[PDB]
Amino acid sequence: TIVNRIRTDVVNVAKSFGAEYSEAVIDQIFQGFGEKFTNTGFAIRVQNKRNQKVDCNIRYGEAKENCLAWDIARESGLLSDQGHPVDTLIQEMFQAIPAIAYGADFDINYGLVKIWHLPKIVPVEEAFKIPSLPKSVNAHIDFFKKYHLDALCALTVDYRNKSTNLYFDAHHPEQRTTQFYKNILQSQQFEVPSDEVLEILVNCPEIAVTFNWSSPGIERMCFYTAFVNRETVPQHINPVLKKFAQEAPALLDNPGFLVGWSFGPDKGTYIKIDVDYHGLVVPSFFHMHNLPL
Ligand SMILES: [C-]#[N+][C@@H]1[C@@H]2c3c[nH]c4cccc(c34)C(C)(C)[C@H]2CC[C@]1(C)C=C
Ligand SMILES: CC(C)=CCSP(=O)(O)OP(=O)(O)O
Repeated sequence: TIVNRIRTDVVNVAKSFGAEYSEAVIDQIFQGFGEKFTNTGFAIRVQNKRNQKVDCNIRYGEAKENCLAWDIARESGLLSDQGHPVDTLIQEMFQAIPAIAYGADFDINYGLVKIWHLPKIVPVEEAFKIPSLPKSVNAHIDFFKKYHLDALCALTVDYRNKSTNLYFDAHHPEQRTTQFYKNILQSQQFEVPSDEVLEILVNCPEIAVTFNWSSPGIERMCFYTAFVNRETVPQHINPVLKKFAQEAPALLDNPGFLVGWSFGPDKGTYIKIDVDYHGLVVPSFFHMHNLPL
């Protein structure tokens, strides 16, 4: 079956990359969501957040108007009460902004980590009326304006990290210059990457900003870049990129990949890479940012 092939590929990724994982957690996740993984925008992610350690997440999105993952996880026990503002945040999001898609993210050592909300691109102001958002979000209004973070294309709730992300379509011409990325990173006293990386960031169609309930500042931000196949991934920049690009499983022979370039105070600076397991994620990314496939 597809679902068994997916589960096998996921375990094999975790073994090959030495990622921590729990067979019992994988069982919970697949009992809840394995069918969803066979039928929708599924991806396997590795990232190198922690020191000399790769973590593995599995994720999916589908074009439903309602947050089916929240219902499945609550009914399944994969999502329990947190005693925290995250408890209702997803619900608020779907009540406050119409959704054209949803998705969910799972750490295979843990369980459900995040749920997300994909509306049509709307002005970021529509987020400020979500009650349970951390206060730092509405406090960054002038920040969003200045850096052309006006076109909100997604929201995520991170139940494990106790954080939320706002995602922006990076449509503005200034976001086509490297000085934009040096500026936006410097404004938070984040690490500035090499010139080559910056030359990669100028093409990014999507910028994520992470807020939390423990500081008034931005926790991290992330720049997403898609690549149509294994070869066009900048494999020379980091060994995890090379290895995952060359060895990641998919139901296609030469699948595409989504690379997130994350930046923070220094931790927060690292790479994430997702394999387009079914071939749907990358055309979705381009289409959702009004770009030719
Ligand atoms: C395209 N797409 C959306 C997501 C997405 C947006 N940006 C990303 C950067 C990195 C990774 C992903 C995404 C994932 C794999 C989570 C995508 C899954 C399909 C979505 C939900 C559309 C139906
Ligand atoms: C990008 C779409 C909205 C869902 C992906 S959630 P993410 O990978 O950006 O979340 P992290 O900040 O990396 O934990």
